Order: sequence, then C-alpha cells, then structure tokens
Amino acid sequence: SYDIQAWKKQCEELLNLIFQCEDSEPFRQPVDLLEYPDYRDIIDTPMDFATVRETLEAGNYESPMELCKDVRLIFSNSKAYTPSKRSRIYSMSLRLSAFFEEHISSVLSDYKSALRFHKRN
Ligand SMILES: O=C(NC[C@H]1CCCO1)N1CCN(C(=O)c2cccs2)CC1
Repeated sequence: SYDIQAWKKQCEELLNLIFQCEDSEPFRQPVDLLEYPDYRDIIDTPMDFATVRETLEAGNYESPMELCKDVRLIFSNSKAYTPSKRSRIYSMSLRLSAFFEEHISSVLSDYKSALRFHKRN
C-alpha cells in the first residue's frame, strides 16, 4: 500500500469524524479572549481543528507528521490551560486525544512505509 499521497484524504476523513464527535465542541474554532481573558498569558501558540482543516485544504502540510504535531498542540494547550485534571473541557480533550491517536497510527505507518518503498533503490 505504497501511495505517498494517500495520507491527505485519510486525514480529511479523520477530521470529519472528529467534527461529528460531541467531545470536539470546545476545539472546533480558536479560543475567544473575551471569555478567557488570560488565555494568551498561558498559551503561546493557539490551535484548533478548523485551523488544522484549513492548513490541510490549503496544501500547507507536507506530511501527516506535521498535521499530527498541530493536533497534539490542541490537547497540550487544553492540559496547560485547565485549572483541574477533573475539568469538563480537559476531560473531553482526553477522550478525543485517545480517539485521534487510535485512528492516526495507521495513517503515519502507511505514509512512512510508502516513503521507504520510494527510496528502496
Ligand atoms: O473557548 C474555548 N473554545 C472555543 C469555544 C467556542 C464554542 C465552544 O468552544 N475553549 C476551549 C479550550 N479551552 C480549554 O481547553 C479549557 C477550558 C477549561 C479547562 S481547559 C478554553 C475554552
């Protein structure tokens, strides 16, 4: 299964699944500083799933590893901003992270395999 390009549509489909998850609700658009006035005191690099989807559709990711780094940033930002490990939005982030990691592991594997096949000679 050595298609170097196949990761892109696989990531589009996984983002569609994440947008259907009720657990993505807090993470679907950049945080609003009116409601969370100190957010940018704590978080140096905001990230959200609409930004990830737009970057993918612009042709601004070279690899699924770069997409994976931005999606992991969504979850690290929620862990850094939460006042409690028992918070509602942090708890949603942990379930969504588990779902994402379960689905991205074949996308990464297949891509890295396809690039090794391309370099085989
Ligand atoms: O404002 C947003 N998200 C956009 C809105 C738009 C309507 C739904 O979501 N967020 C999500 C990320 N935050 C967190 O991870 C945490 C808050 C408390 C503990 S962690 C901050 C609040």
